[PDB]
Amino acid sequence: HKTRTDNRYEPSLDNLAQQDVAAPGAPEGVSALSDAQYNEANKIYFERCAGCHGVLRKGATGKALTPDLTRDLGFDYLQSFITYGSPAGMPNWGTSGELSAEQVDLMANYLLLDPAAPPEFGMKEMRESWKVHVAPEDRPTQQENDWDLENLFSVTLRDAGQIALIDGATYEIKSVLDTGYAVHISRLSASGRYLFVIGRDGKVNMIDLWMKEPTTVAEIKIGSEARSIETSKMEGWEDKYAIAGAYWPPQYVIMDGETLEPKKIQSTRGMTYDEQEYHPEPRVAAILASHYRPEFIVNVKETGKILLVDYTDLDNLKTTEISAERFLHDGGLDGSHRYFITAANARNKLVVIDTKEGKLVAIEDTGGQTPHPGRGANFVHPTFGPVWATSHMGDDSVALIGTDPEGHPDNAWKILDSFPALGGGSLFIKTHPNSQYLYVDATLNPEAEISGSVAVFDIKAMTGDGSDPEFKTLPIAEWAGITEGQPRVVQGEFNKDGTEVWFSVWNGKDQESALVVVDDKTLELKHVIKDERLVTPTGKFNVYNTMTDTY
Amino acid sequence: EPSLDNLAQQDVAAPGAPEGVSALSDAQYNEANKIYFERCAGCHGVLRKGATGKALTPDLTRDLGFDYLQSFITYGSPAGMPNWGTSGELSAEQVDLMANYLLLDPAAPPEFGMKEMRESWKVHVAPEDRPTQQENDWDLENLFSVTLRDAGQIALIDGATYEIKSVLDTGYAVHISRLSASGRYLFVIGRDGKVNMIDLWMKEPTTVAEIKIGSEARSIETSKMEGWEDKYAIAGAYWPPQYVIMDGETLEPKKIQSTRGMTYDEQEYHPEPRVAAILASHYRPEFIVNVKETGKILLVDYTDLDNLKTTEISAERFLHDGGLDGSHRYFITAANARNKLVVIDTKEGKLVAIEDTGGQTPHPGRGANFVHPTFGPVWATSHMGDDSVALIGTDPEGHPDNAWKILDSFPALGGGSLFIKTHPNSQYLYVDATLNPEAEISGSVAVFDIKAMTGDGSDPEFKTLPIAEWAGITEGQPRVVQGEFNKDGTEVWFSVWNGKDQESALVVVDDKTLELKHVIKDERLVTPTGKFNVYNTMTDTY
Ligand code: DHE
Ligand code: DHE
Ligand code: HEC
Ligand code: HEC
Repeated sequence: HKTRTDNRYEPSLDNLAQQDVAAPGAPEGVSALSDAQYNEANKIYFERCAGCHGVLRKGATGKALTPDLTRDLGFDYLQSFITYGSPAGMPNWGTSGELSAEQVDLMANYLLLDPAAPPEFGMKEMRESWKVHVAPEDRPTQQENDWDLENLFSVTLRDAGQIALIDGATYEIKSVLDTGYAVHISRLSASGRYLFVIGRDGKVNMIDLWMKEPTTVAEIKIGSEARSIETSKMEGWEDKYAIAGAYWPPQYVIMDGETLEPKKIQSTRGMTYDEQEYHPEPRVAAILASHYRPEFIVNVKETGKILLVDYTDLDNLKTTEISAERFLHDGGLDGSHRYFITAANARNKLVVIDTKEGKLVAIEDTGGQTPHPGRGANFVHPTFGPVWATSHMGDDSVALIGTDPEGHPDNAWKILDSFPALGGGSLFIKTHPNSQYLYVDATLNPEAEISGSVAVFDIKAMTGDGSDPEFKTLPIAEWAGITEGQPRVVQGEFNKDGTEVWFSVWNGKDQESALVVVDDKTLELKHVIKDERLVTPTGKFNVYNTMTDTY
Repeated sequence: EPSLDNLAQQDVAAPGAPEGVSALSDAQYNEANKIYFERCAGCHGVLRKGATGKALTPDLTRDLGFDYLQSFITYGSPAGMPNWGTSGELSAEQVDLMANYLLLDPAAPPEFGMKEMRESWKVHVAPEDRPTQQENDWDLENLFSVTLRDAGQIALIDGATYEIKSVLDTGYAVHISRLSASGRYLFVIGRDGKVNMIDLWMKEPTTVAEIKIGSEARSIETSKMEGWEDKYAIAGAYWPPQYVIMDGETLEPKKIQSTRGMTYDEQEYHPEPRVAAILASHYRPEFIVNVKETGKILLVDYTDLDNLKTTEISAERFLHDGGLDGSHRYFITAANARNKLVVIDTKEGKLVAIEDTGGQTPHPGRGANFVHPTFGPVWATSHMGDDSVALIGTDPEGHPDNAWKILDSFPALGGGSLFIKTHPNSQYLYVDATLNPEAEISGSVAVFDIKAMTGDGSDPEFKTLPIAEWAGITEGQPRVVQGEFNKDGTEVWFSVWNGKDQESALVVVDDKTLELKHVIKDERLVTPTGKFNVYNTMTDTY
């Protein structure tokens, strides 16, 4: 129950927490909570508890807290356990997990009551939220602005509920657009025309980059809590579909790539792969798109299943439900784009799927604590050959896995090396084919100087002799020149040419933030992006690198 | 509609009552709970989300109020809701208990996963210890496996001598018997979710393995793709909503799949999508699973249970029973409440047609395939809701215009039909009328002469066989049900189903002459229902 470096990246269901619930009746031996009391506790539960224990309390990373179990444990036991506080959430916006005496008692009582299941969100609800602002026929048939679309960066302005579209070469903010709250990620259609963003509240906006003044052409809500979205990337299926994944309800939705019409909703409720026990809250995590078959690649967290969803026929729906490892989160494709490599973070494993054959190929422990790759980093190691790398939230380690069964069979799907970077609390590792450098952030590190810096390894100097590769430390936050607070540096993203790498210098909503552009060839400061509209900059996605999965 | 009597034997704790609602004691609540599952959940759902009856969830019931609930439960209504109070079925006190129960928040019903299945899993005779060849002198292919419903037993009856070879104790009210593809293993599934596997090669055939797969179940099937003989068995449950693939030699539970999910049309989450009929493909190594409330037909590929390939086919809600056409390529199934037949191509794994039968509530069983003299290959179903028999063309290549179209519809004995039957060696089509209110009809079967069918629009005449009268049974309500042929297709058996404390029988009809051949009576023959001939079941010959 204490704040660790790798247990702050758990879902915070604060959109779902805004919903009012009814106070349930209490069985013998338990006292009922009033309307206000129950809602107050429920709000606290959804905000700072449901991530680990579930909205239904059936357990996720933390054990089940269902009434049968809690009543047997008792109030006193729960009261004393809960009085210590809960693990803090994410900086600049998460909770500290600090509850008072009034709050501690409420939570213990709440746990003894029978939880109601939050509302579902089906086709009826999605279609009511579905708005097409500019029908396809009224859109341009060619690019009508003079922007360099492929070198554009789509930047989340988290707490402002906006995104910024920034010129990759001039650093000019081309436009700031209103979207869903706290957009989690931006994704691009395969042609690079359409920009899709998903907010944590389940709101999806679709933006047409060919318009003289790009704006939202369609929107829809797919759930109450959502984090992922992806576009069809199989050759021949460019711009055909988009897919969104939600934490609640546990489901994914396949939408029309031009209009966002909801075409197919699939529940992810089901059995765990290992113990084969029903789980009523299997959250959708990362969603990728196959380059080998017309399929979406969907990580289902709590049941530990990777779904290969064939979008060629939504009525006679072909899926492959791959038993993998529980706690699947994020991942990426290898350099050849054939293998999906994903972190079952809580179990410290990397699951490898062959997207061509539709089957599990390997499961390997990284030797680190809580691997968090993002999409990861593919590069050619001088000794090992093609590798994919991940850093970790729980420790300072960077792990390399061999990704070339044909050319380097002895190294394929084995952890080939593990070495330290700046410190624990890393979120994102990054490289590019044109770069000789591997960048590693340390976003969640408790030490301000570490969290405001990035480690940079010289790939060319790597020998894989077992020693610890040296790294250069770039003082990104210092380069940005921010006086107030202790801004967190997060997520490297390259430009189209792979000559410059951008980092977010993420400060609070009413504090000063920036984007820092690094010249990859020299590792020197190229440019500092500051603007009054640049509020809480987090994720940044280069159009070309996102549409092509170049990482 | 289903009766979840097994789920009702569980004692649940009395839940809390929110403000404005009166609480029930543990005893009162438990009494109401048992009644709910035993008599109410079939139509209303275990979770009270509604199926054939309206939803009875607390948000809806509280708006209606106690008085409304009490009145509705007492006098019922014309639209399918029994008059529990005025009929005397439930005492006045029990009616009030149910009204109060409906206003309360029901605890979630127990799940039944791998741990629970493995705990119930018993292997009496390991495969290594079983015979390597048939060790009895029985003609196994001509053997009939007959449910003795209320006795929780089955009777293995010789197809030629009509001798009850053995009476075996199994799960309560076995719903169906199924045979492995080799004809060696006999699988039965009780309503309670209990599966028994019997080795017919033993000197004295008995259960070699058993397992429980849920709380309420109705379906079981074996792997029938060439090369996959005896490899797997699959069972389907009403509760929990799931299907389980088991090892075909030991019953080891290998893969459990939840059927909870979205309805095909309105795409809304449904928390209780019951598994109905389960068939086995002859074109691909797949099981064919009907999921009732969501209207999905699942094609589940058993070649790899870890990287599980399925095809979820959007069909029509209320899928129940069905069968393969004569070629064994197309699966034709009734979406009964919507009066539709859904046709799936098992080779291509896609929906091919959805057609209304023109009748009310088609109930085919596995149906009846035959070559109609003018229409070509057809598949027939009778109906529960009316006296009609419908024919659908099943030959897209050879009779294209007729394929997947209702080609003829004509009357049989009356409404309340459950099973229609024929055999390739027979020229007759037999149709029961089991649920008809008229005893004369309920104890008789209609027989149509396929050779005389001209498909000219006129209604084909039928002969009426007085099955119950032939059995010499008039006491109680002897309800004649389900024709089943012997291996050669020269005789047809019907069950004369009477109450457990009444006299029942099996009636064997000579298919050539349409005359009484033999009456099977025995004190052990309690409530005989389903009968399955080993050869006809293993080969899907119907
Ligand atoms: C499932 C998921 C993905 C994969 C998306 C995909 O495949 O399309 C993802 C990716 C991401 C990516 C993708 C980077 C990439 O290069 O692919 C980024 C930048 C990101 C920035 C943040 N994430 Fe993320 N993130 C969650 C979930 C996820 N984050 C959480 O449940 C969580 C932990 C808290 C929450 O309630 O949302 C969380 C907190 C954060 C942040 O506090 C971050 C740093 C900032 C923010 O804007 O909210 N997450
Ligand atoms: C899902 C299902 C199947 C398909 C099995 C398969 O594919 O393996 C089926 C088949 C059947 C079959 C298969 C016949 C065949 O030739 O395939 C028979 C004989 C049968 C005898 C009865 N069924 Fe059945 N039956 C139900 C369900 C089902 N019955 C019910 O939900 C229902 C309506 C009520 C109930 O609570 O069980 C019900 C009442 C009955 C009877 O009252 C019957 C007549 C007698 C009995 O023993 O309970 N059902
Ligand atoms: C993720 C970091 C957590 C958050 C946020 C909260 N809890 Fe938790 N809890 C977590 C763990 C890892 C564990 C230990 C057991 C395990 O799963 O390994 C727990 C345990 C509890 C308990 C103890 C119950 C028991 O059976 O001993 C309680 C009562 C509990 N958690 C309640 C709770 C509440 C009320 C929270 C909101 C503030 C909360 N937890 C947050 C992980 C995490
Ligand atoms: C299937 C034959 C049923 C069984 C067994 C029971 N009920 Fe029923 N119920 C059924 C239907 C088809 C309907 C719809 C209303 C109509 O006009 O027929 C109902 C309705 C109810 C209601 C009223 C709900 C409303 O009006 O919105 C109640 C309170 C109800 N049913 C309760 C109930 C109970 C307690 C039962 C067990 C004794 C029971 N029903 C059995 C169908 C069937």
